Amino acid sequence: MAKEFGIPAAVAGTVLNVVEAGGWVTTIVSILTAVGSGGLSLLAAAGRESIKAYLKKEIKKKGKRAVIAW
Repeated sequence: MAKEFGIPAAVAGTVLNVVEAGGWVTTIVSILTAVGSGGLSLLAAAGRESIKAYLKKEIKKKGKRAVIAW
C-alpha cells in the first residue's frame, strides 16, 4: 500500500484492522483520504466490489505484513 498507491504505513495498518475484525471500511476510508491521493487510488482498485469485501478477502489471502509494503 505504501509503495503502489502512495500511502504511509499509518493508514495501511488501519486497513488491516478492517480485515482482522470484519469492521467498517467507512472509518478507514477517512484515514486513507486524509493522506490525499493514496486513499483515492486504493478506493479505485475495487470500488464496485466494495473496498470492504475487497481488502477482507485480499489480505486474508495475502498476509498483512506484505500489505504494509504494498
